[PDB]
Amino acid sequence: SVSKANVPKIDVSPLFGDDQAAKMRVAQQIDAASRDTGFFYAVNHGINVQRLSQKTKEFHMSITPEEKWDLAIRAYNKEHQDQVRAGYYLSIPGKKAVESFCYLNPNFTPDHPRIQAKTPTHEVNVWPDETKHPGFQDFAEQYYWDVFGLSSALLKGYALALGKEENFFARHFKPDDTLASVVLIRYPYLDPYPEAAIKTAADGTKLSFEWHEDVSLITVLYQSNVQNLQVETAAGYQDIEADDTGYLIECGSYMAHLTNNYYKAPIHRVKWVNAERQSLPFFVNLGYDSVIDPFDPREPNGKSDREPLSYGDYLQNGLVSLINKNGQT
Ligand SMILES: CC(C)[C@@H](NC(=O)[C@H](CS)NC(=O)CCC[C@H](N)C(=O)O)C(=O)O
Ligand SMILES: [Fe+3]
Repeated sequence: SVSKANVPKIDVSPLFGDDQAAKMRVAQQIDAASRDTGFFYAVNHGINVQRLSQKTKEFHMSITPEEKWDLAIRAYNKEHQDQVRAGYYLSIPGKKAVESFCYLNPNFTPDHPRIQAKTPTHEVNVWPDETKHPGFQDFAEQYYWDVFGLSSALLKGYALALGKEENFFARHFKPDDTLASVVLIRYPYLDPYPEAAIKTAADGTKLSFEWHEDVSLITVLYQSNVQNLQVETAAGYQDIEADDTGYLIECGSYMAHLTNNYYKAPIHRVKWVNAERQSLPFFVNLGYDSVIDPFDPREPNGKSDREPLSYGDYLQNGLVSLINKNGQT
């Protein structure tokens, strides 16, 4: 028997406005969700997610094998030693069904001081040929800033929920330095679906991606309408309902660190489902040198002995560890 998680729908539209009490009522809902199973759906978010899905499908369904090698990250193409994060992540027919394309802050150019300094986790995005993929780069860059805007407002809700002033997180989330990323993931329909691409959980469930916590402050996720996610609870894994009109929001492990686990990073996994679908996360990451002072809203004095953690080190370590534990995607 598999139960179903309570995933509240939260109208986040007040977070874009100037009605402070309405913002507090959104914040209370974020607090309640974050203290329960974590996840909530942000609704009334203002982003055209139908166009996001359409433009993403057009890219996934038209990119050629040649273009995939030309854009491939270093894990697939030794010529591309600078691509640890950004680029194409290839499928392996018979072995690995998922494939994806990751891009970073469009302001990371050769002019940017973090690129000049060669700081880890900063890379210049790679893109397919414009004439072969008309409008794709422009769509993808616009989307980065659209979802940046939503995420900034969500971060105001999380700050208010934790008893802070509304810019407590968002002040560290800036277009000039954010390490945030978009990933356009394709999960294919395959007939036959190769068993080598399916993992078996300890509890017997067939999975496409094993349990993990997110490497993020928060994660702002669109998925097409195919149920697949499960969240761990003390009584076992519970199904998260799909909703292709909203964004599924959760805390990542940086939030758990800074709140002394008051808002935990929910453990979750991806069930195997033989269906063509999309998983389009935006990982809300701060800047490389961003440090948030930890606190514990359970203590009267709010004091935490947890050490302040630099975001860039957290991200570097976290992305490597996730690959080591859950496989190169
Ligand atoms: C759980 C979903 C969000 C999705 N999984 C994922 O996105 C998984 C787990 S959160 N995330 C990752 O692999 C980290 C990608 C980091 C990215 N290359 C970057 O450099 O920033 C899936 O559908 O498999
Ligand atoms: Fe995740």
